[PDB]
Amino acid sequence: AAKEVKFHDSARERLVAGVNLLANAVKTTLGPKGRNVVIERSFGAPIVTKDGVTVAKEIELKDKFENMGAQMVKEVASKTADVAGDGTTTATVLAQAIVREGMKYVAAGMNPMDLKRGIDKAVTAIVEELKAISKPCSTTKEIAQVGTISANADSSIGEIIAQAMDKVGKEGVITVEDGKSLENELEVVEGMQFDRGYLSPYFINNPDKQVAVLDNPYILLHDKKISNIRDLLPVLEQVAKAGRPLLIIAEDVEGEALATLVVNNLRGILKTCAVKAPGFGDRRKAMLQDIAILTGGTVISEEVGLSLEKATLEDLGQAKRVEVAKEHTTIIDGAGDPAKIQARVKEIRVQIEEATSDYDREKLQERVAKLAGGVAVIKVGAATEVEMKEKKARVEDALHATRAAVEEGIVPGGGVALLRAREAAVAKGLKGDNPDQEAGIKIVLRAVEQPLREIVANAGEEPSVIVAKVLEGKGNYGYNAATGEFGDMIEMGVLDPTKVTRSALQNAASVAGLMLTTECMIAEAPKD
Amino acid sequence: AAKEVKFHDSARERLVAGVNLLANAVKTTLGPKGRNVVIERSFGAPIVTKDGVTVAKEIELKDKFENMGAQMVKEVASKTADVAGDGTTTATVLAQAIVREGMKYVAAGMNPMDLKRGIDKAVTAIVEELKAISKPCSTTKEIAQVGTISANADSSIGEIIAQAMDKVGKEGVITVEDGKSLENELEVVEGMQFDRGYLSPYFINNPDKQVAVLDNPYILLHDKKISNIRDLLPVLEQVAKAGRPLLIIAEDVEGEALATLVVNNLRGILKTCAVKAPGFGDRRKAMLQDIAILTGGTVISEEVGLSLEKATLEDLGQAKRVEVAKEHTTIIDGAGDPAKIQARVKEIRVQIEEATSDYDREKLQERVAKLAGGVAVIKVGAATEVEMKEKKARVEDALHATRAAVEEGIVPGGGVALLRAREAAVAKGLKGDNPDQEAGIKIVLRAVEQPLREIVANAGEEPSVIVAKVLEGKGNYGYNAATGEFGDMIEMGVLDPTKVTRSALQNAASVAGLMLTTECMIAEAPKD
Amino acid sequence: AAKEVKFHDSARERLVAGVNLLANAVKTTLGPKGRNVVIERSFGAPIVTKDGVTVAKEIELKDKFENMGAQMVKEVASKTADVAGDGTTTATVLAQAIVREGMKYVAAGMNPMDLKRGIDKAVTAIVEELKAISKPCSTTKEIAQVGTISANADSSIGEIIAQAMDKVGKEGVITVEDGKSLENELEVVEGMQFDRGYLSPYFINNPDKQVAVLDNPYILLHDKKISNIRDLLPVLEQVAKAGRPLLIIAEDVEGEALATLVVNNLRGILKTCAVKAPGFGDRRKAMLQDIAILTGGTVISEEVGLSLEKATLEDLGQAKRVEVAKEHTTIIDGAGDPAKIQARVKEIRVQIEEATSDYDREKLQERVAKLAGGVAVIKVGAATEVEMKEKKARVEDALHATRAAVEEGIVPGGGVALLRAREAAVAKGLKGDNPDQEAGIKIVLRAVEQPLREIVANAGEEPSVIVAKVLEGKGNYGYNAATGEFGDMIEMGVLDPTKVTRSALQNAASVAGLMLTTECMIAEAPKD
Ligand SMILES: Nc1ncnc2c1ncn2[C@@H]1O[C@H](COP(=O)(O)OP(=O)(O)O)[C@@H](O)[C@H]1O
Ligand SMILES: Nc1ncnc2c1ncn2[C@@H]1O[C@H](COP(=O)(O)OP(=O)(O)O)[C@@H](O)[C@H]1O
Ligand SMILES: Nc1ncnc2c1ncn2[C@@H]1O[C@H](COP(=O)(O)OP(=O)(O)O)[C@@H](O)[C@H]1O
Ligand SMILES: [Mg+2]
Ligand SMILES: [Mg+2]
Ligand SMILES: [Mg+2]
Repeated sequence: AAKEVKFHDSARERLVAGVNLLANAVKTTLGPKGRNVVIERSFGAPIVTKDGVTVAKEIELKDKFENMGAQMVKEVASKTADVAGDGTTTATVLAQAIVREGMKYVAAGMNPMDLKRGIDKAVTAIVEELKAISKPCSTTKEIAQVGTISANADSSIGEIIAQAMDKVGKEGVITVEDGKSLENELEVVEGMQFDRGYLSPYFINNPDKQVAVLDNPYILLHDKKISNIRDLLPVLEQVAKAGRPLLIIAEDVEGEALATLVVNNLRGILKTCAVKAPGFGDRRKAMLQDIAILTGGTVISEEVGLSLEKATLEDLGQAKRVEVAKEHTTIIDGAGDPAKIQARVKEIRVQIEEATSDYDREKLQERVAKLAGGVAVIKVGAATEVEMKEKKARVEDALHATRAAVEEGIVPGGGVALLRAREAAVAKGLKGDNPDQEAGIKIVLRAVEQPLREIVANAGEEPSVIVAKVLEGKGNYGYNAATGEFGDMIEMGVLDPTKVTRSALQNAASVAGLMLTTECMIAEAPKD
Repeated sequence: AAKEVKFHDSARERLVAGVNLLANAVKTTLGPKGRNVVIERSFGAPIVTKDGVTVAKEIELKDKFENMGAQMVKEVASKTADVAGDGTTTATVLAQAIVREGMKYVAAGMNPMDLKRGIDKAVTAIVEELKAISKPCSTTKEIAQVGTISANADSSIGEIIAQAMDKVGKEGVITVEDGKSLENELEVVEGMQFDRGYLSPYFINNPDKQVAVLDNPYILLHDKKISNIRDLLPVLEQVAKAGRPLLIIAEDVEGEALATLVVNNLRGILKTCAVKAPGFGDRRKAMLQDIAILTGGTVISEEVGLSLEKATLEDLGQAKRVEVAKEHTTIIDGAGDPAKIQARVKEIRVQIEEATSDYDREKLQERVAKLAGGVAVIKVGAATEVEMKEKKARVEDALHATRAAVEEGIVPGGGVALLRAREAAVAKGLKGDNPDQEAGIKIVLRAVEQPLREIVANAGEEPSVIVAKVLEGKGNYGYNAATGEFGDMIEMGVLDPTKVTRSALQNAASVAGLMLTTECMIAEAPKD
Repeated sequence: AAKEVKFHDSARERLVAGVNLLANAVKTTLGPKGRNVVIERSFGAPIVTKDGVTVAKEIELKDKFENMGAQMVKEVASKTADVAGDGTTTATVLAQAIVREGMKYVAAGMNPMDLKRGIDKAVTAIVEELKAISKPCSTTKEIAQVGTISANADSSIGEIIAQAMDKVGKEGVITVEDGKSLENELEVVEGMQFDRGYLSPYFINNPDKQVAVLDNPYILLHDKKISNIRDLLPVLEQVAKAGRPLLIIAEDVEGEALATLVVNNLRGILKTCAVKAPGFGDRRKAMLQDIAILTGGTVISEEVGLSLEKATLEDLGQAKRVEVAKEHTTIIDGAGDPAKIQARVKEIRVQIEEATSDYDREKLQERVAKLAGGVAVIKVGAATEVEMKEKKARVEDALHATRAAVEEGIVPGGGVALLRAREAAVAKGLKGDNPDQEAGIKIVLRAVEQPLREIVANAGEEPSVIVAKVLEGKGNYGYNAATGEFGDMIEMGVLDPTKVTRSALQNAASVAGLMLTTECMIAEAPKD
């Protein structure tokens, strides 16, 4: 429809007002002494959150020109959440600091394109200094400290995450679900479990658990439905001769085939259990192949030339124990050759880099976890689901930060890392080509102080005095906003993932630099 | 509905007001010191653009009479983007200058139709002088300079585009897509790649990369589905005793045929791979014939008289090497006669001259690139999506300008080319048939100074002083707005494609000349 | 009532908007090619003026915050008109230039109080250089040129004013009144005339022109009413045997005294005339004393000790000729000694410095003109009243400028004087204490170019090109906007009073400097 066009300061003033409104709301949640933000939901039960990205995504302004500024800052938080899962409040605070400091130079008449080029030059220098300052996260104590800090000083969340990563290793998958009790509990699933139950209660061999337990069983992988007994009889006779139990993993076992199994179970002639093949579509085939590789067998399929009638014991997978519950079954550990298992894991991890869908690599990682790792479930305990949603966001934030810690390392928290990186970059000789680029560098140098300033401001102290004292110190020296005292940030456990710090600065600079270079602003005009 | 009618000056002022509003918004982005324009999107994430056509297309005015002026100037940039892909801001600036200068003569009682005839006469003379001033773009250094200027003084974009054109040649195709890293990367695909993967993972011969490499294989081109085995056996036997691998390019290979190929792969009897035929509809037939010509084979089809059962080794295509990945295969080098390949390329380029849809020659050029060239992919690296879109537009603009540079040549940039062409045209005796036509010539003579004036105005200097100094100079002498220094434009790297300059002037003159001849305007009346 | 308070840039943008609105209206009248402004009057007959002060005084804005800015610029023009009577448009233009240039430095974060201090420092230096450039106005040709320029290139007005100043000298008084003809006419009144007619038509001695001429008469000065014949008889008898006529200057001659004079005139016994004493209150006494000093007589008053009954011939004033018309009488030349006349003139000129009212010094100058000079009346000729008012304002401007020219000298016009003074001041080492004061100096250096820029802009040429050419010249070299050519401005007759140029700059700097220091604006809130 009709468009309203704003120029020069009338457009920048509207843009900055939208930037400030969104960032001020996100500001309140920053730091250990940051406070919660309540966001109304259409379906009732307002959410309480301390996450910057959650607050940013819910902000829309009636003024369309102000809304444009808010939408661009919302991009900073959204990108930081996507790439790091943490630091969205820090990224939003940094973006507002760059805009606030950059608009002073834009009003001073300097070329904003050179300011943006100077901003990029300074951010590149500071990010390189962050890499040098960063230290690897090797000890599980550091993992707990990183998780504790990112969970808003919750030691229980940090400890349970450190235990989860210890149990499932680096290749494991950790998820967060609602708990039933009031306390956090960690459930670790070892081996391969594909969450499929038996097709008949008569497969159960012990009533105290209602779980079909098979000791040293054969595993039959089939990619087609099984209904008649004629084709399944030849393999049944072989496993009957051996005496070992048989686990039939196929799309479905019904009619004569299912009936025959339950008869042999009741009379004790042959113990067996049947489960549905996990997953739908091609994912069902992929996990079926993984089970065959893990169990040392081959999936029987006419697409590969194998037939159920001609299937032999060598084509069947093996294990020492599998237990089938009402809705899940776990192969404790397959009998396949570990070299082939490692090769299969290598193939998936190579293909992981090519994954595009967000659910794609998530489902590919659980396959790797099922193969050569474990799956940990952290069940969050809370009295009410409004507290459960708040705690789950904190647990998920701590999981993202701890994952980023093992990837790129850790740096001192409380905004100290940006200050230390800034001083190193300046000492190295950071400079611009023209005075406008030098001003752009000075924008970033002042802006990196903002995360510490807003942390201190939320704590109720004077940001300028604290920042000056921190700059006087060297190394990991910093300010603990939780206790209001200075000290070695690493010793007091205030740790930040360097990936989160680097991502927050890079995302903030890219968007805030563009917002400095705006002269005209076009939005749809109001409906009178 | 009801129409409101405006006459004489009352109509012209409304028309000019719409011209000025659109052109002023586009003005802000002109030159190296031009600034960005933010346009709000309905779905959030406002776009930040420096392109004139992008800004112009989003401008609509509440006043319907002012909207006509905006709509008519808007399509000056639309036509310039269509034919050159660059210079849309220059075209919009030129169109406003002609309207502004022409309205003075219309208000002076001069015949606007003779003004339009004089404008056309002057533009024809200036365009001819642009051809004489233009110099061919031979060196790759000039290509980098042209790309750097069009990417808003970004040497990385200019250098990567120059490398891309060097690798793929004049007949190659270069595309721009999003990157995953923060840096621009160039991926060059040589030979023929048709972005289709294998039909079965068992075709993989090396698990390190999950790829299927066939060395000196036969290629079977089939335009019909393959499902049974009795037809594929005669050609499979012929492939078998030769020892070379076989690549089957058909619509689909399922059932018995797929199983037989998979079975022989595991047993090692005969190594082969099967891929789906690329393309849909008649386009699938076209590239299948191209593959047959490239590989020195014939597509087996009952529509031509060939049969799969009667297919022989001579009918099969050959290549030195082909690799089949999960989603694409690349024929490294076909065995076809280069004379036939050149003839095939000649036929397609003839069809290119006749293509009527935008995707028609685009796919036709892709076929030519697959045959006798290469496909280069520039992955733009940016931290956020908003910066990614802005960078991609700059890379696309630089690609269009470099293509225009090799097509028609280069001229000194910064509005110098129009000034030099104007002086040459005046010195050649440019005159009209009557004083009204002479005024139309004087409109264009003043208008061509506007691109330099607006570049200098955005740079903050005095346009009239700079223009006078530039006119005092000769040849490539000009003003560098980036550095604020006078000098040789070609030596300083400020290069412009002569096609972009010619297209901008011709499109601006055609529309702005018509706008001078308007005496009555008719629009739908407002709803009270 | 309730007050609305604005801060920072919101307050400044409203202040500047009011400044620009008033100055843009005044801009249109600047220079030889400036155009008229029509102002609505409540009682009909709109005034057409080219005066900056007249246009500025009529401008009031609905926005109270914008009105505050307009009221301060209106103050610049009012002060310039008060002290110089010309240069009000130049002062308004200079004030806007300082505000426009100074707002850029205020927006750059510089201290505006130091900007004001730098502005004052630069203006002091430039005014000093204006004194050196200024040359005295000693020739009547220069007076005509100064009057011609200030009358908007009207040679007739300049010539008639030059003639008027020649006739009445430097001590004379020139006034402007409406004329009955279509051409300007100059009426010079020599000697003492106090615009008082005879008391009876029988005093007329020649009916051709209805005037009463007395040759070598005695003058009787009386400060009290004369009604009875008894007191007037002793003096009347004394002048009877002398044979000379008698002029009686008293407040009133009525009753027996008036009748006796009429009877003696009719019978020819004693020729006489009687007039009212000019002026009211103490001004009547002062002018009566001046007449006595001029005529060499004494004022017969009981307040000094003299009595009408004891009045003698030596106490009576004398003159060689006096003529009494219906409403005025002129003493051709008094018989008093020049030494006492000059002493009386010196006393009044000393009192002139002490005058506290505008009419106070105006009437004092009239007394001095009556004593030792002349009174010239310029009757402006015009066809209509609207043209008469426009012409009268131009004549008053030329009168004010010519008076300023003889006081302080003349400088090259067209804004050249400010440019030459700026170059001399910079070459002399004009500098500030701190960089903020240096910026304040740079404000004035750019601002003094504005009068030439707006003169050229009204002429339709390019201001920046002309200014550069003028600056590259030296001395009186400048641009003639009337003829559009460069040359010696003194030779071409474009002259300006250095008092007008100095007053315009000083008044503009004082107000515009304060406007830069604005942070908060308090105005009455709208009444809703
Ligand atoms: N006890 C503490 N003392 C000082 N700083 C702390 C402390 N705990 C956390 N921080 C800092 O606060 C930041 C976490 O605030 P948070 O609201 O999580 O921001 P974000 O979600 O953007 O990471 C971290 O950068 C960390 O350095
Ligand atoms: N450093 C420079 N100095 C002077 N002129 C330049 C410089 N860089 C680019 N230009 C000029 O600016 C113009 C580029 O305008 P641009 O903002 O890209 O819009 P468009 O591409 O629509 O013309 C070109 O004509 C070029 O000649
Ligand atoms: N022929 C001319 N060429 C150039 N400048 C001129 C000419 N005539 C007048 N001027 C300049 O124009 C100014 C007069 O403009 P005017 O509207 O009278 O302004 P103001 O009333 O404020 O003095 C003078 O300063 C004079 O120097
Ligand atoms: Mg956090
Ligand atoms: Mg361009
Ligand atoms: Mg004047």
